[PDB]
Amino acid sequence: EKYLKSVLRELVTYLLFLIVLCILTYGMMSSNVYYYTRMMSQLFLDTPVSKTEKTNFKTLSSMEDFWKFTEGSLLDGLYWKMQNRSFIFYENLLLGVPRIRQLRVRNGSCSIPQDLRDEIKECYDVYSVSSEDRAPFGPRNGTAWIYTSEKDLNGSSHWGIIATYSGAGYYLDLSRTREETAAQVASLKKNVWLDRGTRATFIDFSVYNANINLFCVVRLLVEFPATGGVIPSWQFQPLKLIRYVTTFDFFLAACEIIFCFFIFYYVVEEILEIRIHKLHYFRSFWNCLDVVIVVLSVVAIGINIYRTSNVEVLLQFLEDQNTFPNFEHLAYWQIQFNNIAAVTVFFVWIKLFKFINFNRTMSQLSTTMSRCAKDLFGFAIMFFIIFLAYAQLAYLVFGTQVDDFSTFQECIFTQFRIILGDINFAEIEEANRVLGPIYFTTFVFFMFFILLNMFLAIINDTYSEVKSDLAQQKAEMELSD
Amino acid sequence: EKYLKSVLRELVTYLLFLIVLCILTYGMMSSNVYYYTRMMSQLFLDTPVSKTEKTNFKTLSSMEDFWKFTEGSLLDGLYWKMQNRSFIFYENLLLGVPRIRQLRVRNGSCSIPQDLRDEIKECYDVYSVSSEDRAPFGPRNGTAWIYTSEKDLNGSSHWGIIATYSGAGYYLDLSRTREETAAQVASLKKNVWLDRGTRATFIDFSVYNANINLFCVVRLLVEFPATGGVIPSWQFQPLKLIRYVTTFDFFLAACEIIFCFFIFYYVVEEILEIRIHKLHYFRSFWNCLDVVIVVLSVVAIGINIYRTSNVEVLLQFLEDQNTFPNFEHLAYWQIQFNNIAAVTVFFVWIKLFKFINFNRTMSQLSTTMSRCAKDLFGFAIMFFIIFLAYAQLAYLVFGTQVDDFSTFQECIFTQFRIILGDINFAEIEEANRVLGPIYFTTFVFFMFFILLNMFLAIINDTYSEVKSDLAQQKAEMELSD
Amino acid sequence: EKYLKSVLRELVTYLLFLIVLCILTYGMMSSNVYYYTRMMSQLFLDTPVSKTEKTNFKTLSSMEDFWKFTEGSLLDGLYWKMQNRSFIFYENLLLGVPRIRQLRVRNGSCSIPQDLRDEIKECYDVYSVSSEDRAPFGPRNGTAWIYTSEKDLNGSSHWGIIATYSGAGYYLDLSRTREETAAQVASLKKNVWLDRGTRATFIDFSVYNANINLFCVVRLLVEFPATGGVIPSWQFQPLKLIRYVTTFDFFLAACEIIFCFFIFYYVVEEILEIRIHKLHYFRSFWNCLDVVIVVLSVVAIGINIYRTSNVEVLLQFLEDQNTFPNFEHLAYWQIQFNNIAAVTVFFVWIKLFKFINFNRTMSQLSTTMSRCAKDLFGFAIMFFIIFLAYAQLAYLVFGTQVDDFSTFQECIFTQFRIILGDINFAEIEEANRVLGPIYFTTFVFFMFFILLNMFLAIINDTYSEVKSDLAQQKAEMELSD
Amino acid sequence: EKYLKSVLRELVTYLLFLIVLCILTYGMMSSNVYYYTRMMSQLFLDTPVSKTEKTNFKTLSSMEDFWKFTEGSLLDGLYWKMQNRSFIFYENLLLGVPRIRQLRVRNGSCSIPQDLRDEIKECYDVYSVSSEDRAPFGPRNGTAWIYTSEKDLNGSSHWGIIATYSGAGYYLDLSRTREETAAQVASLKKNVWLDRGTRATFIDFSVYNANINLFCVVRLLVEFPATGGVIPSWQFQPLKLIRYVTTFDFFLAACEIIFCFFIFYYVVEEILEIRIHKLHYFRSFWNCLDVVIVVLSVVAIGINIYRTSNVEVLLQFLEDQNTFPNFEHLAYWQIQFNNIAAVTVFFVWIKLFKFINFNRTMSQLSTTMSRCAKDLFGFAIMFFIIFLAYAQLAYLVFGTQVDDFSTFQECIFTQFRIILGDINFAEIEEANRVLGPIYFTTFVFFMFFILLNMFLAIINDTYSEVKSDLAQQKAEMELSD
Ligand SMILES: *[C@@H]1O[C@H](CO)[C@@H](O)[C@H](O)[C@H]1NC(C)=O
Ligand SMILES: *[C@@H]1O[C@H](CO)[C@@H](O)[C@H](O)[C@H]1NC(C)=O
Ligand SMILES: *[C@@H]1O[C@H](CO)[C@@H](O)[C@H](O)[C@H]1NC(C)=O
Ligand SMILES: *[C@@H]1O[C@H](CO)[C@@H](O)[C@H](O)[C@H]1NC(C)=O
Ligand SMILES: *[C@@H]1O[C@H](CO)[C@@H](O)[C@H](O)[C@H]1NC(C)=O
Ligand SMILES: *[C@@H]1O[C@H](CO)[C@@H](O)[C@H](O)[C@H]1NC(C)=O
Ligand SMILES: *[C@@H]1O[C@H](CO)[C@@H](O)[C@H](O)[C@H]1NC(C)=O
Ligand SMILES: *[C@@H]1O[C@H](CO)[C@@H](O)[C@H](O)[C@H]1NC(C)=O
Ligand SMILES: [Ca+2]
Repeated sequence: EKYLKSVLRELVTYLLFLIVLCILTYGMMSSNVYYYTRMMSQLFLDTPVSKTEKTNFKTLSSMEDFWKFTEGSLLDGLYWKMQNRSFIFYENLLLGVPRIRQLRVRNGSCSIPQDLRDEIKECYDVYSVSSEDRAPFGPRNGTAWIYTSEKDLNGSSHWGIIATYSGAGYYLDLSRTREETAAQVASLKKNVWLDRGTRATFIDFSVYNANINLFCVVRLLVEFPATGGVIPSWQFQPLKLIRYVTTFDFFLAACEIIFCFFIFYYVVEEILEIRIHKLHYFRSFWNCLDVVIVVLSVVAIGINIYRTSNVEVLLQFLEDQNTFPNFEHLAYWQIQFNNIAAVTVFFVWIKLFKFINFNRTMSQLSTTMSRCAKDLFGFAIMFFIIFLAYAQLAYLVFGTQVDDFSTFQECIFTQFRIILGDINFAEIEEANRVLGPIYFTTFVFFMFFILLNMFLAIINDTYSEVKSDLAQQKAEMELSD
Repeated sequence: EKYLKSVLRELVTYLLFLIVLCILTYGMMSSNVYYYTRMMSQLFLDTPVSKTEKTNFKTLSSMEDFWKFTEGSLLDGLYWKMQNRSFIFYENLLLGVPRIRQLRVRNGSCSIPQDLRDEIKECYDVYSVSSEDRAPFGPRNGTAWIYTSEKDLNGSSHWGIIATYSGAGYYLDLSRTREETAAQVASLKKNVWLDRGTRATFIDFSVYNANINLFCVVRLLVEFPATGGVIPSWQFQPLKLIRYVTTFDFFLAACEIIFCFFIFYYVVEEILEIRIHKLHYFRSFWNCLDVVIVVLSVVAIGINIYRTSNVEVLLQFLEDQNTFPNFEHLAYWQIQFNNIAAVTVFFVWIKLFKFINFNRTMSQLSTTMSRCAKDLFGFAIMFFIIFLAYAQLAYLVFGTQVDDFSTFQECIFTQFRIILGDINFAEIEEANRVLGPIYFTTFVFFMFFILLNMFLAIINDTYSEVKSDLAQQKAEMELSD
Repeated sequence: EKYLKSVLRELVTYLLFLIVLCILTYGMMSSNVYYYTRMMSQLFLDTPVSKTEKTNFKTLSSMEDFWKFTEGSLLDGLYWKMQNRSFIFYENLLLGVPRIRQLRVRNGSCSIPQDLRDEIKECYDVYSVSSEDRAPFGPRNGTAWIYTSEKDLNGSSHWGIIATYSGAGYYLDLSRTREETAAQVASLKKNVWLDRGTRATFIDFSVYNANINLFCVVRLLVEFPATGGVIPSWQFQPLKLIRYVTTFDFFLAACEIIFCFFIFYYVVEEILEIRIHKLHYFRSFWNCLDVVIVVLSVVAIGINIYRTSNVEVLLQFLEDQNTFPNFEHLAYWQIQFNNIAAVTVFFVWIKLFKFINFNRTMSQLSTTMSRCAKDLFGFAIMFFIIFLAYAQLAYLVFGTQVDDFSTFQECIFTQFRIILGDINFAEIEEANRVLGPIYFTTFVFFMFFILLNMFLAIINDTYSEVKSDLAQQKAEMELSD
Repeated sequence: EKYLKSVLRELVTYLLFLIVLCILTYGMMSSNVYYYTRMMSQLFLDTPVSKTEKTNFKTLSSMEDFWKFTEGSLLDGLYWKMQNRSFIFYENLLLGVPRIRQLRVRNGSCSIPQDLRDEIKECYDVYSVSSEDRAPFGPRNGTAWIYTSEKDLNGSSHWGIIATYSGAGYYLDLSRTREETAAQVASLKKNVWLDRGTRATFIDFSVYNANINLFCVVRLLVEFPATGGVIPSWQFQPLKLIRYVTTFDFFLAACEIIFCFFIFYYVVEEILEIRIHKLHYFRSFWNCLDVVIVVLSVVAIGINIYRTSNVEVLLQFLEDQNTFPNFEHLAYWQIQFNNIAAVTVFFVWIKLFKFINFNRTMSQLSTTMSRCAKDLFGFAIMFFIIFLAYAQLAYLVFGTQVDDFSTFQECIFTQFRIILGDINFAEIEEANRVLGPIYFTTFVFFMFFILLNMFLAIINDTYSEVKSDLAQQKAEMELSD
């Protein structure tokens, strides 16, 4: 009668905590941010490069296509001549200027083998910090032709497709009108700004939508591999820097204050329960889950105080509309805060299973799932050993031919897709006509037919044992009377 | 011997009821209505906008594409010059005129934040009834430039993609020939009829096929979001307003009279069974299903009497062939009647399980499925809590990047597709390269490998218990003799 | 010791029967007939209609596209001017001429409703034999403008997409060169040969490949619905009429004689076993399967004697190379013989399970699968009632919008694909935004989560009962000694 | 206490063996070889053939498209004019010249049937060694018009799509510049080099990337079937011939020496264990797996010594840069070595299950999987008989229409895809509208609903029996005390 009142107290606390958190994650995701990013993407990615071409930005193939993109579709997308400054789609203001930036490697950064020194003169290693070019090159008479260090253009290390590109390099800020920017890009193409030593080219800009009040930090990364070619990549990230403007935003700030108070409450409660039991605490499952929730929530509050709410670059940009707004770090911490927020909300919803042990069937199901975690963990070890064995088989066979097996983690995720049934078997069968079939049939027969059913066998036998033990307990208590 | 005759009586009633209902749902769905809507769709949606373009109506991107559509493909589709008035595909008569209609919002309907009042002048809020513009604008000298209320153009609230658009706005009826309509559309484009304040544009028309006798109420909705862009949408809805023309339609009207008599019979029978048992009635499953069937059938008869069979607008249109036929409400109640009819037919076919308890194995299967509904309901609660937890995780992570996770219900239905195996993992892995993988692998491992098999464990143990209890009952009755 | 010798006798008979049959079905399917049909298909279907168009034959939309096809891509495909008569791909001889044929309906074959008699003048019913036009029309001065009955052009009823088109109609044989055929097709287009009354247009021709010795009977059917539009369809069917040419074909004819002797043997054996047991014969499973095999094999021998080996039209064609070879019936009986042959081979391979009851585990598995057929049949009845209930729900909801739910059998097969995981959920969710989701989630939850696992529960309990009964039998026989 | 030290000894040996092997298979697969092959593929395959065409190399249709490819896209891809010799993508050196090669068949190599000898003059059999043309033809004044035997151009038998093409034929080495090569190809097209007798055309070349130090042996095979048409095929194979250049490659050679020492150790250990037990050795499972690993590793060491490390053709090429480097055999043994390496790594990871029998639950799972292999083998026999029966049904029905059922093994792998849920049901349903549906529904109902669940039933009953036998053993040992 007192434990039920305790569960009532920590339930009427927790449901208010969950309502506050699902209000915050209704205020974060504004209702149609998706259409903003898909209109920006279908403007800059999906449009054809020129009238005489059919390549997108998504399917670039060589470096001349990249010059046609920077001269053509990018300048038709950035500079909408208003029916001054350009409003993209006649709504989205282009903040300041876009910035193009290059990352180079040194000549002779690798090593040509001995018998081929007569033919091939120059080599260029795969991109690294040790291989990076610091020398000025070309006409040397501008910022685009002189190296600039990472701590002098306020950048950060971007994690691209095939490397981790640093924030330094050879930046050139563009201009406010289409004619000045086209003249600067033609001056870069004429003096050869992208040669054999280029390994990455960033195009950074930032737009602002005043209708729904969202920034958008576009980053278009083109990676030139050492193998020759072009790997395009993009990143559209909707910031929200100016909070206080609407009544609902004051409501969200009040819910932020209330959320900080709730996390203070739960941290103090878990410390008071850890002051009693020294280590009779992590031996349960719900106290460890409360540890995970309060650690992720303290990290979320630390990100939202120390990093995201630090709009020095916004007010510093709003003193002159002719520079480049450094919205890189705000977008990076917005991504980190979205990941921490989503994982915190997921474990808060998982925490609800302390409070639906109300019925007898719910107790049977919870006891069943708690008595099979040991044996499912052991079979998860065996299953993942055989699964990573097939993943390394597939990476050694198909790692040079198939997109779905290009890196090792992509081999793992391709095998989860093959288990579910999302196959592109045509490229596997034309990549290797012998082990393609043998890999595929043995992976279907020894996972989806045999090893998949073993998790299910463990769950069957555990559930039958739990139901029979409870029924036999009650039958013994009835035949003892 | 009397209960078997009672089951025989309520079986020879019910099978005639099912034959009447499957005759009605053979007369409703005429055999090839689908090709009529796909030829109308491949005329108006899938055709390229002009000769120099490759955009459809399905893939519009900006507002100039919409003007090229209204000037180009729409007028090549509506006005087939007959080898007067235009027969679409030389079969389908274009009833009257098409109507284009605009929904606007007021200038300054939102609020520009403080530090950006110097740069950005005007804002336009997301569409609502409070934000809607009522002021006349432009040249103000026609119906296209003056607001018209919802109750004065006989419209209704359309439920579009991103809002619930009202029926009011700035309508312009077009004309009978291609030249007059092209002149009116050029007069709209020249005087700027779609500006920054437009939030929706409807294009409504209605065709009639006299060969198979079906109307078709085309509604082409273009939504201009507050973010800038174009979301196209369409709705093709085959009415059938003139019933009595063929012998089979007199047969269908006779089956409608017979169906109303059967529903009178079943309602009186359920009231006579509810007059005996006051509440020893909903404690079963088949009486509650009869309640659901007679409620849905009374609602279907009410829709077919009070709403769908109300062709005042048809006979009112047939006094002058130069106006716009308001076929909005007939199409809306035809959609409602199709949903009620389909759900009524589904629960009538589910009702058949009163009458296939004839064999002993059928009794074993029915007792098995009736003894596991409690435990499958409890595990459905636990499964749906973990499932909605993953859906909110996916909505917070991918809700700004991926089409399949744009809204919350689309996150739920995308997760059902991931469980079945209909994945587009490329866009998930390029949206977020860390939690894309972690979300996907933990959702596969903790649903398709573990929580999916628990429903199956419940069904295994319940079926084994039921078969063993019946076999042990008969063995005890054999060893008692 | 005598039953084992009997099984040895009927095993060394049967394995020779299976080797003969898998030699016949290695001789029937020649090793690369597929590339012959895909080169004919990618010549006539996948090529663009003209240089200024992008439509295939597969994606025709209107009647002017069909005239551009008959004037353009068909005459560039049929008449390869040899580097006389035309060798398609410089290998495949075009036998004789192609024949184009039209099927019409009468004016006023339906009924215009009362209030619309002032506007719409003429109607044309959906195609049937009662609706068919017999009147001569147009200039009336040729075979293309005069009706010809089915028994006077040797045709047969084609089973198209939306009707069952008869063999009669308005045929026009084309000519041997491209210029004469283009002149005849231009004379058809100028005098308007396809008007509002056309319901089907066949294009029949036949090519012969002398390298691998195969005929190919191309039939291109364009169906013009009553709704207006074009439904294209095709049929490529590789005959083989001249048998005796290679040594392997004499070997195949010897295997045909040996197969007729084996079927004589099995029919006499089953009659001798039915003369003993009057009805203690169909009470087993393998005697009924032998009945199915000998009935299908007698039907296969009857088709191969009375119908397929009847090359009167081939030798009758080889007296003049300027007519049309009636290869319709030979292609139809070749399709029927391929279906009978494939089903006979499937049940012959199923018959092999009389002879792998050799081990004790094989006896356990066979007894298990024979003791669960009754209960799986009962649950197959319940499962198919709920499955057809969902299929009729989906046909009433989506039967006017979605290709995958166009007809009722396509609804059934689309639901099997949804169970496996081959979904196009985008068109379902844009067809109906309320019952699309509700139908999809309830079909996943009440099939793939609940009713799918019940077959598995039946198989689990039956296998556990069979293994425990055999183990308990041997334990009782060991504890009785 | 001594067996645990023995397991410790053969575990600290084996984990070092696994670390050495996963270092070798990190050095083999360089981190981004995939982007090198996809840039070569998107240069030579995915580019359009000319400016006025839309065909790739992947979708060739006839022989004039192949001449437009050899004159157009191939010469725009091979000969990048450097901003001498051509650097492809300004990085990849084109080694020497490309070689085009033709395989022909004789006139009259087949047999025209009797009644058609008047019409068709010449036939050409399907390609074989007996059918191959050895006669000189055309102008006869060069290497392109005179037969050259397989042992005089150092080729080997290529295993193409529809045949096994020999290494001989009519080769023509091209030249170093685009003008000379275009002149030679125009001289081949003008004098008709590809006629009716051509059955295959190889285009072989080899590029070298000095940045990441990889060769790439491009082979473009176009197969002209006897049916007329073009089947394109390609093969991109990244060699690595010059080993010693980097510090990591010296580390890899040291790991190769260490791997040869480990395989010497394991072979001597297995021979010492086979000298004790004569045949009490293959009766276990881990000794047979060690046999498989040491046989595959001795074969891998034999391939890497006797075949792959035999760079006579490289140093022989580096004496003159104007010939053709025979990199055929090095690419073939690199493919064989990748397959042997991947399968050896897979069975090494499978060998790890000797050493995770540490816990009691792991012992339960291993005993469970070892007691069900007999019954899963018996049901795998029954399942594969029914599965190959359906595969032969599908090959006889769909083997002339559908790509996914073209050959018999493709029917098997298409059925595994149908079981997982990767269906293209549209082409099956338009190939055969009766047995397409009946085959598909009976294959879903009698595999995914019934026979799939029987493996699972075997695993359920075996796991329940094993857990109950161990629990009953411990309960009997507790009730015996
Ligand atoms: C590149 O480096 C090579 C040697 O490392 C040198 O011979 C060559 O002149 C250099 N070229 C340029 C453009 O720096
Ligand atoms: C120096 O910079 C100017 C831009 O102001 C540019 O036009 C010029 O080309 C540069 N000098 C050389 C030698 O390229
Ligand atoms: C729009 O509103 C702003 C302030 O709300 C005003 O300054 C501006 O003049 C208005 N423009 C138009 C075109 O109404
Ligand atoms: C007034 O309406 C007419 C249409 O009759 C239109 O042509 C004209 O442009 C309108 N007036 C102005 C000032 O736009
Ligand atoms: C078609 O039939 C209608 C009435 O059935 C008639 O008035 C009309 O003249 C006919 N037209 C032709 C072309 O036969
Ligand atoms: C009569 O047939 C000829 C073909 O020989 C055709 O050219 C002509 O057009 C036909 N007559 C009429 C009046 O169309
Ligand atoms: C091909 O062979 C046939 C008979 O086999 C012969 O009549 C014909 O002249 C030959 N043609 C050529 C070009 O060799
Ligand atoms: C002989 O070879 C030359 C190439 O040097 C070629 O141009 C010529 O066409 C050949 N002779 C004949 C008769 O084709
Ligand atoms: Ca699946």
